[PDB]
Amino acid sequence: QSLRTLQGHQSAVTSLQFNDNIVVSGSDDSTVKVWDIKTGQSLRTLQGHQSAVTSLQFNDNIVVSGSDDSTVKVWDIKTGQSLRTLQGHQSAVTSLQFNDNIVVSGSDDSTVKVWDIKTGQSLRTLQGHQSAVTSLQFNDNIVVSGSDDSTVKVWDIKTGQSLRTLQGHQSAVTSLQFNDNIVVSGSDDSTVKVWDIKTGQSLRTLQGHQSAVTSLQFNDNIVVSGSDDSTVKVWDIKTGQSLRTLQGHQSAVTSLQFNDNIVVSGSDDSTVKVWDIKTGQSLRTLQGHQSAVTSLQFNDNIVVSGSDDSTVKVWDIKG
Repeated sequence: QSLRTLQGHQSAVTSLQFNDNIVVSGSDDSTVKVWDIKTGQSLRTLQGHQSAVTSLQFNDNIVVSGSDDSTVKVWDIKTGQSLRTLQGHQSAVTSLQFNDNIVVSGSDDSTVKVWDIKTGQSLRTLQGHQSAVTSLQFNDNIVVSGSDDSTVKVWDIKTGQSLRTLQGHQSAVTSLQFNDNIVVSGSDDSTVKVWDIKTGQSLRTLQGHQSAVTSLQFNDNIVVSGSDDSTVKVWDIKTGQSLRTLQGHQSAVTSLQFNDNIVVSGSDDSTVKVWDIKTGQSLRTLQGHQSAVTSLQFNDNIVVSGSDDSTVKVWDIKG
C-alpha cells in the first residue's frame, strides 16, 4: 500500500536515501530535494547542479551528491546551502561514498578521485581504468572500483596506487560489494563473479542470468542479484550454485535490497516486488508508479522507491 507520494521533481528520480524522519532524493532535473517522510512534503530544494543528479549520500549534517556536470557537491542538510563544489572530473560522476574525513567519487573519465571532505582539495586521482567508472566502495584502507573496461580494480586509499586488477568479465562492470575476504561483482556479460580480494583471483562465476546484471547484494551466506532478464536470483556464495529465481517482473530489474526475511526489488515494469526469500515466492506487488523504478530502500516496515515518473513513493512493506 502507498502512504505518501512525494511530488515536485520535474524529471526522473535517480537516487534516494531516507532515515527516520527525512528522505533525500536526486533527480534528472539537477536538483536534490529533502522531504519529511511522515507528512510527505518538501522542505529544501538543493540547487547548484547544471545537469542530472546521479547519486547521493547524507548523514546527520551533510549531503553529498554527484551529477552529470562532472561535479560533486556538499550540502548542509538543514540550511539548504551548498558548502563545497569539488571540481576535477571532466565527465559525469556516476558513484560516490564519503565518511568523516574524505569523499570518493567515480566518474565517466575513467578516474576515481579522493577528496578530503573539509578541504575540497583533490587529494588523489586513481588512474588505471580505460573507460567509465560505474561503481565504487571503500573502507579504511582500500578502494574497490568497477568500470566499463570489464575490470574491477583495487586501490590503496592513501597511497593512490593500484593493488590488483580483477579480470574475467567480458563486459562492463555495473555493481560491486566487498568485504576483507572477498569481492562480488556483477557485469553486463550476465555473470556475477566472486573474487578473493587478497590475491585478485576468481573464486567462482555465478551463471544463469540471460542478460546484464544491474544490481547485487550479499551477506555471509547468499548473493542476491537482479538482471536485465526481469528476474532476481539467489546464490550460495561459497558453493556458487543457484538457489532460487524470483519471477514476476516483466522488465529489467534495476534496484534491490534484502534481509534475512525478504527481498525487495524494483524493475522497469513500474512495480516494486517484495518476496519471501526462503520461499522464492512473491508476497506483494507495489503498484502506483507510471514508469520504471530506478532506486529503492526499505527498513522494518516501510519502503521508499524512486521512479522515472518524477515521483518518490512510500510503501507499507507488508500492509
